[PDB]
Amino acid sequence: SRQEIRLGLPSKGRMSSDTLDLLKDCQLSVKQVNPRQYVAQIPQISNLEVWFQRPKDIVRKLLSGDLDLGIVGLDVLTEFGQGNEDLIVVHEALEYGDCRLSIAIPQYGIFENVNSLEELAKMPQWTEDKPLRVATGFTYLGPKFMKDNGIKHVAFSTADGALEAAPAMGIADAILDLVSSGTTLKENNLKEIEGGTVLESQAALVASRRSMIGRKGVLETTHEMLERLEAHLRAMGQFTVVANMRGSSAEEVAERVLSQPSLAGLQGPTVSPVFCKRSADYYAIVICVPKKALYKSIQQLRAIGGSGVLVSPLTYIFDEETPRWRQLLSKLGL
Amino acid sequence: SRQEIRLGLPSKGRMSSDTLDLLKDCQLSVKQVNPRQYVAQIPQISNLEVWFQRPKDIVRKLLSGDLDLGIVGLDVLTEFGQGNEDLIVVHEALEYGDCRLSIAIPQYGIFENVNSLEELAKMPQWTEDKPLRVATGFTYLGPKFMKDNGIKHVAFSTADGALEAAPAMGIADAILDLVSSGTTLKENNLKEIEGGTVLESQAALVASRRSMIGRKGVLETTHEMLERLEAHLRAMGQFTVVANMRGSSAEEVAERVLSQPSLAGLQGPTVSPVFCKRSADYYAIVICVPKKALYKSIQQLRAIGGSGVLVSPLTYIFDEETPRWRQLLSKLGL
Amino acid sequence: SRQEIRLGLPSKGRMSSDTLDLLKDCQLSVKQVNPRQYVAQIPQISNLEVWFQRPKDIVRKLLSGDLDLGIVGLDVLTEFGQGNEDLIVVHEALEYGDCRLSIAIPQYGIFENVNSLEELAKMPQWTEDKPLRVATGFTYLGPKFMKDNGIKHVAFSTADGALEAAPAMGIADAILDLVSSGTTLKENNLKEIEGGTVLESQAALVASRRSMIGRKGVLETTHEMLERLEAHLRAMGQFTVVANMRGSSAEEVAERVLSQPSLAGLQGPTVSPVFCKGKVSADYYAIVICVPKKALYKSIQQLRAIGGSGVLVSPLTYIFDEETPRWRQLLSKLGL
Amino acid sequence: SRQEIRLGLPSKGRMSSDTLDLLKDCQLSVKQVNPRQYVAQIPQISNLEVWFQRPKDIVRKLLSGDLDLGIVGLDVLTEFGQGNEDLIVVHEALEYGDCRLSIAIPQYGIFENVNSLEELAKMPQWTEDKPLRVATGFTYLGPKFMKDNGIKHVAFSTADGALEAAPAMGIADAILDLVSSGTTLKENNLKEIEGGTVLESQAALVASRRSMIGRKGVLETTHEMLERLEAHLRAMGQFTVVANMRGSSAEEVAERVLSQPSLAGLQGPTVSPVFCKGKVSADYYAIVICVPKKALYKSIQQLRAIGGSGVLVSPLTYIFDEETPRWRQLLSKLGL
Amino acid sequence: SRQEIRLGLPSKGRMSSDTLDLLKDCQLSVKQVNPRQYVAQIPQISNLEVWFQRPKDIVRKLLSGDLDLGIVGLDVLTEFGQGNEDLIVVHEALEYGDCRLSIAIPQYGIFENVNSLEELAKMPQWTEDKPLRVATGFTYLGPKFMKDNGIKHVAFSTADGALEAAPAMGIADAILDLVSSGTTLKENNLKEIEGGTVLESQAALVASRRSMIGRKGVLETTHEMLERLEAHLRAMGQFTVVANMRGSSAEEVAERVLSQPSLAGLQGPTVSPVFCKGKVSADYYAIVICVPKKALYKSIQQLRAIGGSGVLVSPLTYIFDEETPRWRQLLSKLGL
Amino acid sequence: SRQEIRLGLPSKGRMSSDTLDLLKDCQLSVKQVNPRQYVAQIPQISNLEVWFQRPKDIVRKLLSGDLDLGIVGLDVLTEFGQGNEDLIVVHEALEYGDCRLSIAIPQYGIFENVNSLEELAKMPQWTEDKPLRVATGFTYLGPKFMKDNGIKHVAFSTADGALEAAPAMGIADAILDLVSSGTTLKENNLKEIEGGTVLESQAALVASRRSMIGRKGVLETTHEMLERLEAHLRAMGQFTVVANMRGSSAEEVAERVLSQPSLAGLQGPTVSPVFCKGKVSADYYAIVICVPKKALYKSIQQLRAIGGSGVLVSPLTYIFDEETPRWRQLLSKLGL
Ligand SMILES: [Cl-]
Ligand SMILES: [Cl-]
Ligand SMILES: [Cl-]
Ligand SMILES: [Cl-]
Ligand SMILES: [Cl-]
Ligand SMILES: [Cl-]
Repeated sequence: SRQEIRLGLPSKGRMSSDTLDLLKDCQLSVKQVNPRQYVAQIPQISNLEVWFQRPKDIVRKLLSGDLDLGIVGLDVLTEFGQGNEDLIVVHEALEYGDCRLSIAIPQYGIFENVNSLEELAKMPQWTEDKPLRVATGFTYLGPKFMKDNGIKHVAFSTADGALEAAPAMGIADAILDLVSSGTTLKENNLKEIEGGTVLESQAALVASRRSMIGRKGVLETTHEMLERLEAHLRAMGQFTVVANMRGSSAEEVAERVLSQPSLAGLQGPTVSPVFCKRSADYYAIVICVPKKALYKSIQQLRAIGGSGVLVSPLTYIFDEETPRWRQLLSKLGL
Repeated sequence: SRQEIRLGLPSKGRMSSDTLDLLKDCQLSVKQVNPRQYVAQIPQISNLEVWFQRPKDIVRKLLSGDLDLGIVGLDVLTEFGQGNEDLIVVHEALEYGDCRLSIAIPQYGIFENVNSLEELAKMPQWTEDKPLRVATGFTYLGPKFMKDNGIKHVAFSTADGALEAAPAMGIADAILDLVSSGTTLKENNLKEIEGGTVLESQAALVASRRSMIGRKGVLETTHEMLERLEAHLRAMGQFTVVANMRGSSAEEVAERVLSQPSLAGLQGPTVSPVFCKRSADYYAIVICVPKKALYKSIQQLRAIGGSGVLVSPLTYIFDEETPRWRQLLSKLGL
Repeated sequence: SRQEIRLGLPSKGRMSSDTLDLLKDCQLSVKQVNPRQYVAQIPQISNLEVWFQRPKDIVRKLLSGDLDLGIVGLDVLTEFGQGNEDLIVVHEALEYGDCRLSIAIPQYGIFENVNSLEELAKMPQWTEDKPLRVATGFTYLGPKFMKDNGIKHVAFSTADGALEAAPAMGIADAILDLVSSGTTLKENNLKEIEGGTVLESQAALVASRRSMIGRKGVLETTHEMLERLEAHLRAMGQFTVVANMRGSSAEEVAERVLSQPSLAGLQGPTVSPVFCKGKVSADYYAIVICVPKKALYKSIQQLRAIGGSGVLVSPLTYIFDEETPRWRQLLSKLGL
Repeated sequence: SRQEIRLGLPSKGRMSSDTLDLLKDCQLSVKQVNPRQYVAQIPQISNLEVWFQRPKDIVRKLLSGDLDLGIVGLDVLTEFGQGNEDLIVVHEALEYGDCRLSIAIPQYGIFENVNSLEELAKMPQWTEDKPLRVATGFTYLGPKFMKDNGIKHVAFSTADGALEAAPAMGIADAILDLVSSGTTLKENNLKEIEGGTVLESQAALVASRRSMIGRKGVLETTHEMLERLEAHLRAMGQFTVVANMRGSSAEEVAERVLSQPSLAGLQGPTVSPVFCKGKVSADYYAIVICVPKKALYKSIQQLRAIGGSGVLVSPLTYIFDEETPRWRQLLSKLGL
Repeated sequence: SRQEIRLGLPSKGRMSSDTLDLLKDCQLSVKQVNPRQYVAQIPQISNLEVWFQRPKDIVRKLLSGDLDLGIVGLDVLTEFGQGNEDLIVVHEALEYGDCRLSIAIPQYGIFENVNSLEELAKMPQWTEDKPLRVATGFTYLGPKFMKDNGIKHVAFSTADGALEAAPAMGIADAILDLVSSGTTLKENNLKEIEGGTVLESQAALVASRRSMIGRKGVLETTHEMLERLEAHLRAMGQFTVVANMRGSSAEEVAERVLSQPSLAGLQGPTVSPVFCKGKVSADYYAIVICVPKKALYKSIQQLRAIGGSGVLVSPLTYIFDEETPRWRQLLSKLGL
Repeated sequence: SRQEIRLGLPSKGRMSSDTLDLLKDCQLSVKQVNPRQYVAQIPQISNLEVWFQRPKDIVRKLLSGDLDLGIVGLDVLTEFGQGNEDLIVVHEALEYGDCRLSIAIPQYGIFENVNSLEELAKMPQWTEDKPLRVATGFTYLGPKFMKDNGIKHVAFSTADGALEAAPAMGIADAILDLVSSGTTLKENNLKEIEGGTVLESQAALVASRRSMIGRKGVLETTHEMLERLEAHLRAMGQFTVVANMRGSSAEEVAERVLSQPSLAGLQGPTVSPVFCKGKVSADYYAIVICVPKKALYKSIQQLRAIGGSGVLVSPLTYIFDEETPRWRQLLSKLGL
């Protein structure tokens, strides 16, 4: 029917450039013969045509069938997708565009001892006649969230930006809007509440189910992208560690390391001998440790007769088969 | 309920900042006690509350009666206002936001020798079964424009941006979108056509009719706002001129320039005499000429014996009663 | 030793560039042959040599006899000058550098029902044993303000910056610092107090008494600078207005505007005839006045009430008065 | 066989952007439908076609006769024009692109007591065999300059950028190049000398002689262009000044002003009466003259000497003379 | 005389900044005590003086013997060098400064059906009476290119900038100039043609033959520069890969890998056992190859075919080969 | 009293941003919930509370016991700490904030043949009557420096900026100030001299002795901080190198490498066989060592003389020694 595999990418903003940067880091650089046209290509994967588009246009064109793949925030996906079974998240966490969609209410007067959705719902002020008015851009997700949390008496007004104005303006009581830093809303005398968070968004690789099950090339490129993306993301959270351990043999050392359950797993330790002039004073284990627990791991393996540790970076980590690929095939099935 | 008169200003972009620049030039500067909020005041006019909003919501809030006045582009006004007669344009030409909503088609294929709206409506390819597809943001105004120029075989897809893409992407045959500088649509191999323009927009002051009639202070402040805005805008296209004519009296000279009908009128000339000694060589006429016709007016005055001319700037020009104020009272039924 | 008149200008910040802007608007532009040296010149005044320094050092050098004139905030002058009689404020208000030195305390703690400086003095917790701890850069001015307000029980810690966080940090109970934008100290949960303002500051022209009497040309150039500065500052608050009025003579019209006391008190109106054309002459009369910017629209409405038609508003660049009070006041401060 | 009138404008740098700002200020705004082409239009003048070019290409294209008019620095005009009689400076002073082409020599070495052209010319070192080596961009003007002053023993290595290096590098003894700020060559241990500057440049309006005589509308638009530029430029050097004079009559006060010769020379003063009220009398009269900006303060002194009270200074956008002296000079250069 | 070894580096623009970044990436960082001067130095190599010059002055000074080494574009080398045998290209591809000198012609005109240089040479419009006019900065290389392709009906004009104008301006038929991104000449209705590329350029390391042969240190420092540069540039195209193979022995694994000819060319694999968690030991074996970045994914797939499992990719900073063929080729050019 | 551990970090300038960069690279990133406060956290360490402060106030609060740890320059530590023995420098060398406090002297006048501190002392001009006047912000250190080097008659004037002016405006004979780039004082015609440097400075980790001994948590987090920081700083001066050697056996090549004393010491080499091809196996062996960056090329020459060929240089992000010399030094400073 159509020859090329079409990837939609954000066109404007920091979301656009962060996406292009992530792609360059995975050897999926975008190239553009005509810089102020909206068509481009990733040469790494021939037959992959990219189309710069606004996040919701990407969701719209995935549904309408004019795109096969896309990168968008989970906010825009769940709002305009509306739970359509054709939209499949391939990677749910590209580690940018971090924000959450949450409820904000005034600190001020009638809301002062209210720090929970339970306690907000508990108030006597709201029956069907005078309901809890709440301004949002998420005209789909707001209703669904309130129904799903058993609150019947709410009325949503829509605004296309600057929602913080609504409570000061008197046009609503609460709001439902994106937050990432938390700056704006204390400065407009608003506050979040426990269980106010509707979802935590970030950039995601998304695909049409019909596109992937339909054409082998679409399934194959999605697989390549997934692997290249997670290989990059995994590596960004890992170091390779080279520690010098005391011991008579290589295999003796290997055990002591392999005994410690806290000590970081990978595929497994390698151990080669560290020479000196007299022969074989230390043994060099080569493991692969998460950045979060680097110092802990250094401390642990000092207790097990370790000495000099050499931390070096990783570019990529390709696991033989990703849990996400399994999960994706499972999401495709029905 | 509400006590205050409310002016909605654009919150974002060049539109926002140009608006604030204009208001400062007319002694209507906005002052913000809390810069991170959306509330503000214009000190010059007491009881006048400024809410920064998106242009779309300025229109909506004017209709929902949550704003009284607003500054907004005619594109956004006619699109989301939908001709609603509660919305009255007080000033239609604040001289920024200059752009036009017009149709653009490709220039390559079947359109190579199609340079008119009727020329493309004439084409056979478009039928009730497979019609002319046009991508637009202006979901309301497009259909309306096609009807009013007799084009029945048309279908409208929506998009949120990057409409230039759609012909190349093959999701549409033409687009209906804003154009100012005009570069963007050569860069995507598109062209405007004869009579393809739907409207020419710029920033405009508008007012709720229900607010003007039934809320105190609204018609008052609208009058002040209108006179101040116009006084500035008028003065921007004028110079005061002081030219030295040759003659034997003030009234002799006065009659010469007053009998030049091409000469630029103000309310009228003013003569004082220019002194010397060998007493009263030239006579100094002071008129007020449009900037557009300066050098012409200087040549004209040289034909009437004029020598030295001094051009100087004007800050404001207040006519006794503006035609725009008259036209408002006329639109109110008066 | 020295043979040139020296003007100290601020070296750093908005304060520096605001100063340089103001001097350019008054035809006193600073030229600089070596953009990152500290010496410079104002050419419009022969033998005037600029030296860029920190505000603090401008006060020091005025006192030390190394500068003759300086532009400096009143906060800095009073703190580092300490009411020294050699330092005279020539112009107390150049309408930039606006801020105030005021006391701030936490909203949260025991200070919820405390919004007056004597309410703060009233509180029982403080005594010579364990006094009111207060952080400030203004280590001279703080003590003086509270001695002068009869508050004996205070201890002054001294910081050089980031004072808004001393209460959070438990190093002091209140602070004494500058406020201008207003935002910073509500964001650190502090508040201002009634009577807690020590002084209003802004950029000011100061001069050395020793210099004015003792160095040739200083007083002459102080005079010129004062006059140009004030003319510009007065001019920035005025428009020239040309209203067209209805009358059968020049003087008839001149009365109706002069018998309106609400109408602006310039030096006085100028009436001249507006000619017009089958063959007629001289309908309106054009009065020219000099109205404050604040009350423009008011004064337009006033003139329309007495038969006014078209108003043309135009800018003023300088307004030189015959003799400013400030010049007389300076000579009186000098005993001249 | 070209049919439009063609103005060459600098395509690059601050030269380019100052040129466009000047033409905007004179209602000769440049409009460009395709910003990434080099062709453009000035709408105010019908038939006028701008071409953005590098200054030396502007000169080369005026000579080859692909342009009619151009704006370039007198530096590049003189270098590449070479005294060609087809080029005529219509305006030699647009008040931007200010720089001088001059000789710079080392401070440090055998030059410490050499502060003059003749002083360095007289020195015994330089001879037919080993000459005075001079690094320069200006390959035409260097030889011409030093022949015209009489320095036989000189050799001209050419370089096209970064000339201050040449002395320090050893490739030459002196440079000939552009200076403005005077900063750069203190930092490379060099100095200018007396009688060492070849030329003082700024932006200039230049016209082809063949174009003015030969092509329809060139001489006509050169006139318009000159008169609008000159009007703007004159107005930037002037103010209008209105002063209040105590007097009996308006001819009496005029006599007092006109017989002060050092006071400014606008075509002439205007006196109108100032009405005041007592009773509606008309005590003083309002003189309005137009005064050079540099001379504003003296002119106010000079007016207060003649019982002048309060002065209002205000700006001028343009001043058109009846016939600008430059137009008389241009016609003179054309053999009229 | 002169003691020091001199490297010319571009002074201006992006060429300058990219050259300085590359040298920093090779531990050949330039240090500059006086940023306003043109002299500087690289510490890592002793007695090496850096001089910032415009790229054509670099080529000019290499010829005159005032520089020993230089980094410039092959365009400016060939245009100003003119095949001079004193100039030798040591490294012809530093992977920045990429552009191509090519002929461009109109799209519209009569030129729509010519997309080849011989197809425009086939056009019979051009004779000795009225030849093919072509404007260019490259006055030496233009004729020499046209001569060598057999087109004697051409006359060259010279412009120094804004050459895309010359067709629309009417002053020439085609142009010869630099292209990289490709956008600028679409915007002026021009197109390239097949075979019309005169030269593909990039930044190159160049040396004077007289300097290498007859100056102490040059050949030595050239050797070091060449190797440090090429080591960095090679490592930018490579990764190191640590893949886990299923095997019964280390040498069994090594065989399976080396039996793949399509698999990467490291000097060889380094296999080591990977230990496993009751008392189990040593199931996987870890090879380390060194694959090009181009072929990474392919090579992972190739490895997974041979029972490869987890792969770890990590960066290289430098790859020093034993002998660089570029170094051997240099010595060859010195008759050595 | 107070429950958190408190680290002072610079609040303004490059000093502040370079500090936060270093802390980011050592997994000690600062997280600020409220950017417009001066309080912050490092999440990596439990109960650690960052306070942004001016460097002077970090020293002042370390003495007053309101902070436990700080990062400041050694310039600020010795001026404001004044050898106080509660203040202990934990790491003296964070490789940013590089400058030196040193005397500068005019080059022009009586000081032309004065390039030494003793030559300056020796000068007859200075006496108890009229001393050597020297301008400085370092009110404590200047006098102490002069008394330590027996300069008998010296008056010290204070300034808080723009000291380079002080000679030019005749208020001082010399200055004592920070110098980093060294450019600022050629511009203002000053020079440093032999023995001018009072101290060389850079950013340093500093701890309160009472806080280490008395407040538990501190010593533990100091250990952690020191180890992470030095681990980073050491890794910035190393590469890992993987040369491969021709050899018959594995400890044969280990020998030849360990016999070279000039070759890179780490803890020692590792070596594994490199396999390569009817059927051939195990030609050369891959040595892996850890060379300092400054000595990289030297080490590669060295390894080639031992029959080495290919070298693969790669980056290290941290090097953790088992126990650091600076930690031992810290303990011994706690009488331990
Ligand atoms: Cl936020
Ligand atoms: Cl557009
Ligand atoms: Cl503040
Ligand atoms: Cl210069
Ligand atoms: Cl290009
Ligand atoms: Cl410095």
